[PDB]
Amino acid sequence: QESKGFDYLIVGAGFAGSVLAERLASSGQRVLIVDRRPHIGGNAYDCYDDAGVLIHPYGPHIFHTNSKDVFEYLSRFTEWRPYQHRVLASVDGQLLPIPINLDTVNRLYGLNLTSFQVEEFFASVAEKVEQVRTSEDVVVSKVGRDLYNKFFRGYTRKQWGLDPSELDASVTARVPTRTNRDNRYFADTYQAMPLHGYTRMFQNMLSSPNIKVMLNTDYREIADFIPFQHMIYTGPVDAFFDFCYGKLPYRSLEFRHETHDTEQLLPTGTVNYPNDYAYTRVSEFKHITGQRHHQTSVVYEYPRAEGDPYYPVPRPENAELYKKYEALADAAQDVTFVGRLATYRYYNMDQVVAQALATFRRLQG
Amino acid sequence: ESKGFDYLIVGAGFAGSVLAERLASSGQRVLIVDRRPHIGGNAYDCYDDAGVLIHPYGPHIFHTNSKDVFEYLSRFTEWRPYQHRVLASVDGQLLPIPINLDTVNRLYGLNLTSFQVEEFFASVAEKVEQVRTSEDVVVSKVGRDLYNKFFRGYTRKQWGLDPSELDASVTARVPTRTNRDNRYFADTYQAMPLHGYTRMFQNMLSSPNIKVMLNTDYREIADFIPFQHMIYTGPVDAFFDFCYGKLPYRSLEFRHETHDTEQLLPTGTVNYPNDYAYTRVSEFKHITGQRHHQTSVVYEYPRAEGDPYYPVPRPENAELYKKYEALADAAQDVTFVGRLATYRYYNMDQVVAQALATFRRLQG
Ligand SMILES: Cc1cc2nc3c(=O)[nH]c(=O)nc-3n(C[C@H](O)[C@H](O)[C@H](O)COP(=O)(O)OP(=O)(O)OC[C@H]3O[C@@H](n4cnc5c(N)ncnc54)[C@H](O)[C@@H]3O)c2cc1C
Ligand SMILES: Cc1cc2nc3c(=O)[nH]c(=O)nc-3n(C[C@H](O)[C@H](O)[C@H](O)COP(=O)(O)OP(=O)(O)OC[C@H]3O[C@@H](n4cnc5c(N)ncnc54)[C@H](O)[C@@H]3O)c2cc1C
Ligand SMILES: O=c1ccn([C@@H]2O[C@H](COP(=O)(O)OP(=O)(O)O)[C@@H](O)[C@H]2O)c(=O)[nH]1
Ligand SMILES: OC[C@@H](O)[C@H](O)[C@@H](O)CO
Repeated sequence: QESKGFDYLIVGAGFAGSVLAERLASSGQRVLIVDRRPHIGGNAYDCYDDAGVLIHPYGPHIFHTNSKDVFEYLSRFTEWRPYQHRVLASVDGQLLPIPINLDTVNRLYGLNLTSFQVEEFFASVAEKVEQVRTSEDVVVSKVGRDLYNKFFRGYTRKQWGLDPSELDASVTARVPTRTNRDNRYFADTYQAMPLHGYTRMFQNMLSSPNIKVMLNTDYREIADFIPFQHMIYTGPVDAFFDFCYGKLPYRSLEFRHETHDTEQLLPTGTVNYPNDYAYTRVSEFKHITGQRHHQTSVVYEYPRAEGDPYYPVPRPENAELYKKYEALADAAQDVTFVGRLATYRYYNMDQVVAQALATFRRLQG
Repeated sequence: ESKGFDYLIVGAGFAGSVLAERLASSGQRVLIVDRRPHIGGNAYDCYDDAGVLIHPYGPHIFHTNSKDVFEYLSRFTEWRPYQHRVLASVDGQLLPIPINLDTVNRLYGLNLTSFQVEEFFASVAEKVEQVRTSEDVVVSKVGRDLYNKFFRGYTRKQWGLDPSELDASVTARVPTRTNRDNRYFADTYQAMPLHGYTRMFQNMLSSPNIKVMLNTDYREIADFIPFQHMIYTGPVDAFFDFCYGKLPYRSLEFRHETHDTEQLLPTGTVNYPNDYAYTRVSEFKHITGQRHHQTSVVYEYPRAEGDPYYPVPRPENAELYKKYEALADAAQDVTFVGRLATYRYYNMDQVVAQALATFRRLQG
């Protein structure tokens, strides 16, 4: 009776949205992809700054996956610059590797333990657990309270506004503790940055004539009058349902960007600050991108309880609230929910990509 | 909450973007649309594979004599002062163009003063009764030899027509000088948007009343997007499905290159009237002021096929355009604005003025 219009209206041009727009469009669907922001990319958006330095406006995005499927998929849209991110935490005035490893321990205390001895060292400080439900429990019961306190407690209190004990184990479990001497932030098979940035990658992803891209646009601003047959939604679950069950908490961030007139400011990709400063970490994009430049650009991150949602807050009382919403989302007939914000999952880029690719299969089936 | 738009603007170049900003500031609801995946239309600039700030559709040098236009654009961008300089490759030399005192002195091995090069120009000019073509314009000012060395081959190369087959308004665009002024433009306001056109454009479209749709031909969505008025900045002939035949526009192919050196050319653009397939090379860093270890240049090759860039001004074409101009003047809720829409050889600043004036009309 009324126009059929687009087969899909996708809300959010992040990895979640863009992947599905590419997949759907290649199968011949007509797609409108909208984002409240004036650009594509979601968080992973990158751009050149006032000084001509390629940066990440929303904090550093380092690509990493163990999934051949995901890596070969994204390779359809970008070439790679091999890169393995390394993070140093500022503790006791030293820059020490994080995740904690054999060197972290020897350097901090002045030991000369072997990998074999550090296993035993942990075993002798480890608290015994027992439950193993919280973020405190994962660390403490592997490396004991002193290391927990110097590396995790403060940082976590600062990033989440919550003590490690008030967070699900899944949070701090994301950072392993090692007895070897690996100083890499990630141990995944494929670690590489999109050669020319993420944005270039998104552009190729969204290039299909079957995809129309609409920026500076809340879907609600067009959904009353633009015809569409199905919606893939990728923003926060709560807002889509009017906060009917109340605000699902999402941690946010302020970013302070700065340019310095020197080639290198930091000894590595990111320096973390668990025990000092308003900020949690500083990053220097050139280590990440490989860009040569007479100057250098860095971003300082400030955890904010308010503002654009960036992280779900995994804990039992948020997981309970999310179920209220998951139930509504599932029941919603012509709407598919996918991505970090829309499914309330602490997902990495590769993971969202894999989730979106799984969804596309579901839709096709 | 909203139920549609007041304006559907086809084209996110200067023409449409200016109108979008003015309309929206006056509280109108605006959906701007481009076939391309990016705004800025023709002036769109971006960073290449090497991190050099370039112009994918040919160097765009901003210059205006209009205090009004310049102050308008100033709300959206800061400026890097820059007065573009072109050098023409003639007889194995790099000579200033516009032809000036120094072009003439260095070419012929002369030592004329400014007062003398006027008599020299008068002494070789060919008097034409009435000045009709691009040949007449050049020849009645500097003579048949300079015309040949600097205009004929270049023109034949650029347009695929002799300057004799082109309206006078084409070569008249390039002043002939008795002074030693070596700028391509003598305009009052000469500067580039500090951080590039695209960043300027982004500000321009930033209002909440502006919805931006890319990768989209208007025809794909006009049947189901509610809008009052349409502003169209595409090609006129195409809008009327080519009913009277193709309106001829001239096109361009761009070959971009990056070199491992800080500077490849002695100025921003070198023109080749008499040599090579390309009409010109430009070095972007000259224009943007960017600092960089390497450098990116672009060679422009004239093409008869491709995206429309130039209208071909001449009697048979102005006549074909009147036919289309008629249909557009009839078009009820369509305003035609822009270099393509109105088939005019307009500069960036000139299109900005066209748009501001259209906004004033559209408002009273
Ligand atoms: C600071 C930071 C650093 C990170 N670093 C890494 C890293 O190093 N490695 C890694 O793998 N992952 C990293 N991530 C996570 C990564 O960004 C996510 O996995 C990714 O964002 C998932 O993409 P998405 O599509 O699910 O969500 P998003 O990128 O958040 O996209 C959702 C989009 O939908 C839009 N939207 C929401 N509501 C509406 C609506 N009302 N109307 C229109 N548009 C709407 C939003 O503007 C947003 O752009 C990082 C995240 C942050 C915040
Ligand atoms: C190579 C070159 C160099 C130039 N150098 C200078 C210079 O140095 N100084 C100067 O002042 N001027 C210069 N100009 C002129 C300048 O580019 C134009 O004056 C200016 O772009 C006019 O803006 P516009 O909006 O009218 O046209 P455009 O910028 O061409 O915008 C038209 C847009 O509408 C879109 N469109 C058309 N049809 C449709 C449709 N069917 N559906 C959706 N979208 C559509 C097109 O994709 C295009 O992006 C140059 C032009 C060229 C080609
Ligand atoms: O130096 C650190 C880094 C990690 N974390 C904890 O580990 C969690 C996961 O951090 P990760 O870097 O894996 O996720 P990200 O914050 O980068 O998105 C953090 O939120 C912190 O609670 C920490 O305590 N100290
Ligand atoms: O005003 C003098 C110069 O022309 C400048 O524009 C500099 O080159 C800036 O980079």
